[PDB]
Amino acid sequence: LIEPDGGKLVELVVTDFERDLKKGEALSLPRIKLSRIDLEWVHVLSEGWATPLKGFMREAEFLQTLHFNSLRLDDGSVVNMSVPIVLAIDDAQKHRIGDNKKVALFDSKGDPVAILNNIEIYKHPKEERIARTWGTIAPGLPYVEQTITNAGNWLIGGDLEVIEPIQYNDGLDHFRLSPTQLRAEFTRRNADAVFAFQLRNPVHNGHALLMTDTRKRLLEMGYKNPVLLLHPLGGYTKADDVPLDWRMKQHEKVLEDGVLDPETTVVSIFPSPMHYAGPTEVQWHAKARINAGANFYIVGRDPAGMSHPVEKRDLYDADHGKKVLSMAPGLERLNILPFRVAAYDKTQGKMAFFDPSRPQDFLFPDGFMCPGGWKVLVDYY
Amino acid sequence: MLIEPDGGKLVELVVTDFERDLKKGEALSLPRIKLSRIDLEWVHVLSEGWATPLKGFMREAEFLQTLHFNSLRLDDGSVVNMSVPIVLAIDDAQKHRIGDNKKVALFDSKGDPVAILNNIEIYKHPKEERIARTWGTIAPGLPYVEQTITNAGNWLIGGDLEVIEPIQYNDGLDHFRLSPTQLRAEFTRRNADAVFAFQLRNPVHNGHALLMTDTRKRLLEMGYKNPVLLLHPLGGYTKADDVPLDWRMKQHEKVLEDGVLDPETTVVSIFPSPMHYAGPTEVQWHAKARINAGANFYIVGRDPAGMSHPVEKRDLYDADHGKKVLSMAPGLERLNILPFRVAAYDKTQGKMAFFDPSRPQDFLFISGTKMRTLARNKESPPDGFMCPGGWKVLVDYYDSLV
Ligand SMILES: Nc1ncnc2c1ncn2[C@@H]1O[C@H](COP(=O)(O)OS(=O)(=O)O)[C@@H](O)[C@H]1O
Ligand SMILES: Nc1ncnc2c1ncn2[C@@H]1O[C@H](COP(=O)(O)OS(=O)(=O)O)[C@@H](O)[C@H]1O
Repeated sequence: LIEPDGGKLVELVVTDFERDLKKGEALSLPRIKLSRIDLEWVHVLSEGWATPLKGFMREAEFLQTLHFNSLRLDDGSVVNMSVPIVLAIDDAQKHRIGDNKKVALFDSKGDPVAILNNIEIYKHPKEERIARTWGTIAPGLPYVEQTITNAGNWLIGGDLEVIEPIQYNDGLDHFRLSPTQLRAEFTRRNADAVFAFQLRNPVHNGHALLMTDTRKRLLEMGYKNPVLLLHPLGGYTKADDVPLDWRMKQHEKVLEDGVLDPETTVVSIFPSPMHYAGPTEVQWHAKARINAGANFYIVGRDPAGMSHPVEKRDLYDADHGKKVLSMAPGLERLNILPFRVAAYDKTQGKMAFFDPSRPQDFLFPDGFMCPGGWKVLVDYY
Repeated sequence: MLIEPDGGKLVELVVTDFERDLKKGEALSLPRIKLSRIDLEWVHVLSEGWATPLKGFMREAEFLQTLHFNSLRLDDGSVVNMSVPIVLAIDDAQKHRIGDNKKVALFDSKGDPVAILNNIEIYKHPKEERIARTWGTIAPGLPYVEQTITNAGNWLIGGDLEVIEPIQYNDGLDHFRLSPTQLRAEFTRRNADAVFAFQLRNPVHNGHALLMTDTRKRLLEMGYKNPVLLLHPLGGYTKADDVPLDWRMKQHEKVLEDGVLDPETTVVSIFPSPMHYAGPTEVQWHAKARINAGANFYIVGRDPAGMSHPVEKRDLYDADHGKKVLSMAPGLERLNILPFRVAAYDKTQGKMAFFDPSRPQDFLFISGTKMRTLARNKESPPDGFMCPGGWKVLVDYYDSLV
């Protein structure tokens, strides 16, 4: 099975039992209250989705991420790191911490979630951080409006100890498998290959085509036990799009109508918030999937893309995600599976790859989505 | 020995004498692109191996690596620094005229064939995304951007560049335009054991001099017996309100003449790159080109390659980021970075010295605008901020603008 970055998973949840010891130690330190998205990053960090990141990003790590989309290690080593994972902090909170080297991170219930050790506070260069991550500045960037635009002229990083595994209690916690649980589950099936499929949307037959086509390629490649890791992203997503709970139902119906084989598919939820930062973000979608133990990564067109909040176009070129991914630092050992655009073929009755020689044949609808999956979606709506 | 050009060997793109005549003829047959002043500067940069091991104008693959990773991957799987796009933009017409030719000729202004671009590929030119990832911002009034990007074509052409003749301007400064090979040959003649480079775009004041003389001191203390300063003013495109290259050279020559810097242990040469004004991103490029010139030490201060935000007034960049970003940049690890903090005029010592935050009221900051204001007002900066000869050249430059 493919090894995590650095050689081992770096999980940051304290042992059983220092949880009481750490709950108590937290009572003597200053307090920062997490917002919803902060806690999701804590959740991300805890399970080791950003291995070997030892906590919220210090200044040198933040800069490395912005400029190079990578992190250097104790050897000359470079791993992929394409998104700032940062805790923002306002003026009153900075003073309130003063000269403390340990701060405590509390959830909105008022309980101690985590201890941040050996902290450093530094400036929050908002415009530049945004320009370097999204490749634009325009207002209306959903992730930017949350957690960046409005609050925090400082950042605080350091080594993080997470007290208790994060549970949202929304009724979906049984889907949120850790990287090491997924590795427990792939090794459970004697999987000789794991192909991941990142998605933020409901599955249609185009997405299925990419997945079904990947199977045969791996069987034709010699693999006896290929496993599809279907991975809806379940962190923050824009209010517009279809919420996680409905998508999970939709996927349940897709897996039901045989369009995807449940016998060889693991469904799990990726805890990370969505950046909507195109080629920059897709590297992170891939980075995590490596740490989750997937050695093949499916990428289609315009991954993690969206329309420009102002102008009449897409933020990004649709082919760049593929291209950038296939040369991204620390992602070389990952097997990339690039695909072209799938749309509805009118000559045939199904989804098929777009044929530039006969554009008149494609619509962008019977066979476009499995009618079971369309029930969830027509209900929800 | 001197530090290696990265990839191993310098990669020059100038054809040999033998093939020279042949190439011009082959060039006159090809579809042709007329080079802007800045395009020609990049051709110069490419020709002499300043961007070694880059084989010409960037292909789409090389363009993306530059924007996202600030590095190029080599065929052995190693990387080298590459933080600024070196590209060639063309419009719908030019594209259409090129058609399906795989070879195109680059012509100067006016009429002369300067290069052939081989095995070309034309790809989309995403200007906004390009400006954001390179400059850290989008804002009207970024000078390099306004000069070659915002009015440029929606396409880029890359390929293998063959430069027919070594570029000369014949402006009375060609004797200072040393190639990296020529620079390496001069360092070796001096038996230098340490080559410390000072990139600059501005007139030399005594703050810059402090950086350079402290460096020589550190190097001597480290054990080096013949440390050599590469005083290396940038000479390609700069914004027009800046002091032009020819005045800066006269100013630099006065600084060496007054003994502020030592003419015997200094090489003075002009760096032919255009100026990006892109701080932490651009500064990597300033360093990478210097490795290729054989400098194994690189001096860097506060806000390298920076400028004020054009629209609002704060700096474009955090002044400490250049040093940091340089110290961890891919492919620059083998270069010795020599970081400095702010130098400023110390009223209490009557000298340029390193800024002391515990007594900030002691320090005077003198900007280019202030210098121009003083000159108009018939006054001078404090005694010791700039050597008299250098300052005199500047008052003459200010007077010429009248
Ligand atoms: N019509 C399509 N044709 C080919 N690939 C697609 C198509 N739509 C989405 N994809 C790919 O399917 C994967 C999932 O994308 P989405 O769920 O729509 O959003 S994304 O943010 O996760 O990229 C991505 O790899 C994307 O590139
Ligand atoms: N007052 C200063 N104190 C310390 N370093 C400085 C100072 N002014 C400029 N520098 C440094 O001197 C070098 C050249 O500066 P400039 O000529 O103004 O512009 S630059 O584009 O070449 O960086 C850079 O390393 C810069 O950081």
